[PDB]
Amino acid sequence: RIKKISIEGNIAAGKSTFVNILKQLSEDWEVVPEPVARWSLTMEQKNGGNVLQMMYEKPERWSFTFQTYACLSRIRAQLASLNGKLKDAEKPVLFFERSVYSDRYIFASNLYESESMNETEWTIYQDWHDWMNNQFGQSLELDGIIYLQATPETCLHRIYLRGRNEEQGIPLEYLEKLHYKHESWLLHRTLKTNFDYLQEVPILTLDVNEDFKDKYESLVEKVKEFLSTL
Amino acid sequence: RIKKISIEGNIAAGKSTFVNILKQLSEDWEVVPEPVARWSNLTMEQKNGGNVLQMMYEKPERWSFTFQTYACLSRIRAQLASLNGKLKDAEKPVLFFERSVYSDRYIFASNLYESESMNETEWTIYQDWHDWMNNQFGQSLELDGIIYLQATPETCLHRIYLRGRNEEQGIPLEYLEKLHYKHESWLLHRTLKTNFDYLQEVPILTLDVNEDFKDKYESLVEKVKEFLSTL
Ligand SMILES: CCCc1sc(-c2ccc(OC)c(OCCO)c2)nc1CSc1nc(N)cc(N)n1
Ligand SMILES: CCCc1sc(-c2ccc(OC)c(OCCO)c2)nc1CSc1nc(N)cc(N)n1
Ligand SMILES: O=c1ccn([C@@H]2O[C@H](COP(=O)(O)OP(=O)(O)O)[C@@H](O)[C@H]2O)c(=O)[nH]1
Ligand SMILES: O=c1ccn([C@@H]2O[C@H](COP(=O)(O)OP(=O)(O)O)[C@@H](O)[C@H]2O)c(=O)[nH]1
Repeated sequence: RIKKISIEGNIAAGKSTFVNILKQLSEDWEVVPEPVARWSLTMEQKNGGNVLQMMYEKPERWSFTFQTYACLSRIRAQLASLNGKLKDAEKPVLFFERSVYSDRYIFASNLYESESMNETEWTIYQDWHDWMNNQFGQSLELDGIIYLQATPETCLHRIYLRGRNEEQGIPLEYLEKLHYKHESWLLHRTLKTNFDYLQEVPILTLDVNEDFKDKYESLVEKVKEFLSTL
Repeated sequence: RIKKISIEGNIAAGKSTFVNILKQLSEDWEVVPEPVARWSNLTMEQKNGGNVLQMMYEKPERWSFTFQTYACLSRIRAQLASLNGKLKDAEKPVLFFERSVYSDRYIFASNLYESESMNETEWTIYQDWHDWMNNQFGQSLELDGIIYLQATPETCLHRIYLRGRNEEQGIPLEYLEKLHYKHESWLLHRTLKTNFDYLQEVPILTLDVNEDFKDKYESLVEKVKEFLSTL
């Protein structure tokens, strides 16, 4: 009964920003932030922190392990949020900061294509993904995708603005690549997924090139109309 | 009503041989071969497993964690499948698992980590994942008992020569030796800590299988039926 909406977009595009905004605006709207974001006390933070640093230094060694733990943490986190909150809500919405589909068809895919995962790992991961989402992940099924579309330069600049030590070393080239896989999934609908229902999930796309922190009403007005057509 | 019983033992201790003898005594009795045994010679799984298997042999410190997660997923999937697929009609169903998810973690994944083939982060992520999932199933795969085929590492070493697999012909004696202690500790001395609540009180049948039993197995089988009636 809770409506499940993935916010999707490139690194430093503004999702944490958009989703922080939205949640304040109705007691029937809650967010599930992205595990990876929290990694940059708990054993998951601890595990998260190490594997992310590991990943930065040697991605062709750590990428399969990193993608495995990121997806798992997300599945877990979305469940915690779902089976917990919003049970007394009139019009409940959970906004996910990315989805298990980003995990795979953006990030993991890019790492296969860029040779930081070899073929065995990628098909091991794909097998792990196809089946972890079917055993325990079926209640996570999205009612909508919201795509926060923004330039690779926007993001580099926005990376700088946030000032995460490790991210400043991230270059335009990767952002371009990551920028490139989103468009193919969310705009053209070029992507065959192993999850057919995604063929029918309605998408909304939102231009976040312009700063929106003092000026998001048109942005939130667009979401509001989306939600009532789902 | 399905009873789930795990058959545990070192490399070449006699698990499959025994299980194949057990499957034939009872229309009521079924078996789940362990998948790394099947890769230990094909589907998409069998493709990945042969590949990941050979890579583990080539360089364990790089592939342990990858091998471990995939072996256990592949085990859990075939074991969920039997419970849903096998033995539907039978009046007293018993499913014999060739090894278990506890042997994945507390014998093999633990030992690779002790042998420094997985780091703390590889180990703690493995364990986290092993729980989340093996708490998700709430009693479905949980064991009713266990049968430990007991051999000396020395018997085990011979048996690999008989079995004849090229790619297994260098497993050294000391490798078989650490796994022995892990079995011995876990299932005979019962000194191994595990995080699984019911498993401290899981009944355990120890059979010495050092003597060739291919053509002389009746007495073993009597302990199994004997053991099975207590459940
Ligand atoms: C946001 C920090 C996560 C990182 S770190 C990283 C990285 C760092 C350094 C790299 O080069 C040395 C690198 O190159 C990839 C090599 O092909 C990737 N990529 C990533 C993106 S992969 C990813 N997968 C997810 N599933 C989720 C998520 N947020 N990110
Ligand atoms: C017998 C084929 C499976 C293999 S291969 C292997 C191995 C191979 C080469 C190695 O280095 C040369 C190796 O070194 C570990 C040294 O401490 C282990 N260990 C194993 C046992 S780990 C295992 N984990 C499971 N979960 C299941 C299972 N049957 N085996
Ligand atoms: O319209 C915007 C959206 C975001 N930001 C800034 O861009 C950086 C990255 O934003 P966010 O943390 O939302 O990135 P994401 O969650 O997409 O990785 C942050 O320091 C924000 O303060 C901004 O200046 N204008
Ligand atoms: O009583 C026995 C038991 C086993 N074996 C042989 O020893 C090898 C090891 O058996 P198996 O593969 O069943 O052991 P597992 O690894 O399954 O425990 C095989 O070639 C068996 O044919 C034997 O000669 N006599």
